[PDB]
Formats: sequence, C-alpha cells, structure tokens
Amino acid sequence: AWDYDNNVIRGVNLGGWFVLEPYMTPSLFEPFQNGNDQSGVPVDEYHWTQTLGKEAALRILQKHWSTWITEQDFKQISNLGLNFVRIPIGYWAFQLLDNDPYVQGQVQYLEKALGWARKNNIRVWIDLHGAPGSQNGFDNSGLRDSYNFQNGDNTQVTLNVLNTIFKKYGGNEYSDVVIGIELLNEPLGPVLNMDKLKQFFLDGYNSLRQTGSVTPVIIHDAAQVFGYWNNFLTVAEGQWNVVVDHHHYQVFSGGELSRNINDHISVACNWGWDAKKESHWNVAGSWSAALTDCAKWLNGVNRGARYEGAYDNAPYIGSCQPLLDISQWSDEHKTDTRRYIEAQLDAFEYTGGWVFWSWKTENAPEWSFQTLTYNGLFPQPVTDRQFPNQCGFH
Ligand SMILES: OC[C@H]1O[C@@H](O[C@@H]2[C@@H](O)[C@H](O[C@@H]3[C@@H](O)[C@H](O)O[C@H](CO)[C@H]3O)O[C@H](CO)[C@H]2O)[C@H](O)[C@@H](O)[C@@H]1O
Ligand SMILES: OC[C@H]1O[C@@H](O[C@@H]2[C@@H](O)[C@H](O)O[C@H](CO)[C@H]2O)[C@H](O)[C@@H](O)[C@@H]1O
Ligand SMILES: [Ca+2]
Repeated sequence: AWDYDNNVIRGVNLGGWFVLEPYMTPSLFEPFQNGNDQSGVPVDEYHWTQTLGKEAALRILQKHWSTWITEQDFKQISNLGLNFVRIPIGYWAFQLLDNDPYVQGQVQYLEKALGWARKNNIRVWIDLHGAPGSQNGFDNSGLRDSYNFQNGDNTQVTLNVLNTIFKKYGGNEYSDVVIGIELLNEPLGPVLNMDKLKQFFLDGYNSLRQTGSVTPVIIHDAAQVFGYWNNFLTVAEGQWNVVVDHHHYQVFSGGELSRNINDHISVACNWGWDAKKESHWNVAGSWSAALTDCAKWLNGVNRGARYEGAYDNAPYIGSCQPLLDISQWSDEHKTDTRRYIEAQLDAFEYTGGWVFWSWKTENAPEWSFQTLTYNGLFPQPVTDRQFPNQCGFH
C-alpha cells in the first residue's frame, strides 16, 4: 500500500492524542498548579489519571480524544500535501496492568482515525508509544523516570499487546491504510539490555509474520548510532519488510543547543548522508523545528529549559520567554527556523522521508506543523525552498 523504494513519506505525528504530553496539552496539567508552585502537577499520564481517579479521567479524556484530532485534521493534512500519519498509542489502550490508573477508550478513536485516513488517502503507522514499566522514562511513555520495561513480566505484556495490535491492524481489514506497525517508540538503548531488546524485536517481527501479516515492521533505532541495525532483521535471514525509524533533534543537551545555525544545518545534512548508508529502509519518524528546548515542560513538568541555563547544568544561551510565541520571534529566529526545517526535509527525503513531531500543540509553535505552516516557516507546499540545496546531496 506503500512503495518504500520509490516513494517518500511526508507525514505528521498525531502526538498528544492517545498519550498525554504536558508540553503539548499544558491546559490539561495547569489546573494542578498552585500559583507558581508546580510541585503538585502530575508529571505524566499515569499520575494524571491516578490523581483524577477513573471517572474524571475518562470524562476529561473523552472530551480530549473526541476534539484533539478529528476528520477535519485528516482533511487539512491531506490538503497540505502530506501522505502519512504516525499514530502513537499506549499499551494501556489495550491492556491494563493490575492497579494501573489509566482509562481505555482510545481504540474507538484509533479505529475512527484509520477510516479517516482511508477517506483521505493517508497511510499510517500504528506506534506502540509506551510499554508497561516504561522503556525510556520519558513522560511520553506514560510513566516518567521509570525504566522497567525489561523488568518482571513487562516485556511479555508488551508482546501480548503487540499481538493484539497485529491481529486487529496488521491483517487484511487495514492493508490499504496501515503501512507499518512500530513495535516500540524510543526504547532507551543506553539503559537497557540490548540483547534482550533485540530478542523482543525479533519476537514481535516473528509474531506479526506468523499471523499472516505482510505489514512492514518498524523498528525504532533505540538511540543507537547510524548503521547499528544493519545486520539485524535482514533479507539474508529471510526477515523482510523491515523499516528503521530514526528520531532526530538538536535540543536535548547543552552541546547540541550551543551550535550556531550553520552547524545545526551541517548536523541535519549529515543525518541524511548517514541514513543513506544504512542497509534497511528508514524514515525520520520524529523530528521538529525546535532549535531550543524552551517549550514549557518540554523536558517534563516542573523542569526548566537548558536553553536558558535552567536544566541539566547547561550554560545559558538565551531567554525562553521571547521564543514562547512565534509572534515575538526575531527575524533571525524565523530565518534560522526556515533554514533548519528545509535542511531536515532534504536530509530525510534523501531516504524514506519524514514524520514531523507533531501535527499540533496548544501553544508550542516549534512542535506544531500547523502553526509553523500558518507562519510561513514550514514550506507549503512542502517542496518549496527559500534555502535550496543546503546539503548538496547526490
Ligand atoms: O518531550 C518531548 C519530546 O521528547 C522526544 O524524545 C526525546 C529524546 O529523543 C531525547 O534523546 C536525546 C537526543 O535527542 C540527543 O541527540 O542526545 C541525548 C543524549 O545525550 C538524548 O537524551 O531525550 C529526550 C529526553 O532528554 C526526549 O524527550 C520525543 O521524540 C518527542 O516525540 C517528544 O514529544
Ligand atoms: O533495502 C532494504 C529493504 O529491502 C527490502 O527488500 C526488497 C527491496 O530491496 C526491493 O527493492 O523491493 C522488495 C519489494 O517490496 C523488498 O522486499 C526488505 O524487504 C526491507 O526489509 C529492507 O529494509
Ligand atoms: Ca544553537
């Protein structure tokens, strides 16, 4: 339903929908602030549903699920020249651990989205974004600061949830819409046992194919160096329709933020060169326009920004307040942003294409394809270049 050789993914994440991310929907978390004191604000969806209790969590999430993304979104996405969406969902949509605080109901909207994608000629990856015990300790796994996906029975539970996704979404009913099932969003390889992560990926690949599914398996790169996965899940071993998902940002350390704009573009170009050398099909499944980590709570609730020397002992570069609203941005920041977005587009189009993080946010413009487009900073059409050939690809 997709040509990974010939065609290029031009997509957005439907992030912040089935897995809450404080920086994406701060209004859902702000009511727990006591003036300027953020110490009472739930740091993730696990804590947010636990604090609210099941009734209120379901009331509030139903209102969110039903309005955050609708068919009109899919129409706009198509209108803008995009051909693809990546849809994060948490394991808890399918299975609760004993005593999980999460509420369910997301599958109804996932299924409405797959129909809206069909209606609008949009293809989809289903992405298991959060595993039990957390695979990365990010708030976007559902459970911040926990790293227990390989603890206890959590890997087996993650496999069982995958089997459910494989049966529901990897078969004939959606073979015109679903062009990938992603086994696990950003397992944080540096803190995990990679041998056990590889076995988990091989188990997921084998279970999906054993269902009769021909759907591509999307393996996230687990933060490994380019090429690390080249000899895993290979044609030589009869393991086929496998795509590696790489994520790329330059904002989550002091060193990467410190780069001048030319060096940020050189790094973006080099992602393209390096991805070209890889042996599997590969797509930049998450990236953004961000040159700063200024967005409120991007690093988590009750954490500041490295960009203004307020997190992680990073040195101060600049103040975040003027970068919060795209109408306060300097002409220099607007120009840096357009340059950066075009360079990443060119790099990611050099292999399988790209899936911007994310379609929309409440008020974080570096992370909103809609806001950036409406402000002329994301190319529209997406092939438009004000800064052509920054990378010199051949
Ligand atoms: O929280 C918002 C945003 O988080 C994104 O995930 C990032 C991780 O990708 C990131 O990984 C870092 C790298 O970007 C960088 O190059 O190297 C350092 C190591 O020195 C990495 O830590 O880690 C941060 C936490 O620091 C995560 O938030 C998601 O992809 C995005 O979808 C999410 O909305
Ligand atoms: O190039 C790596 C990808 O190769 C795929 O094998 C085949 C392609 O090389 C070929 O050109 O097209 C056929 C038809 O779809 C592919 O099977 C693997 O299947 C992929 O897993 C791999 O990433
Ligand atoms: Ca910089």
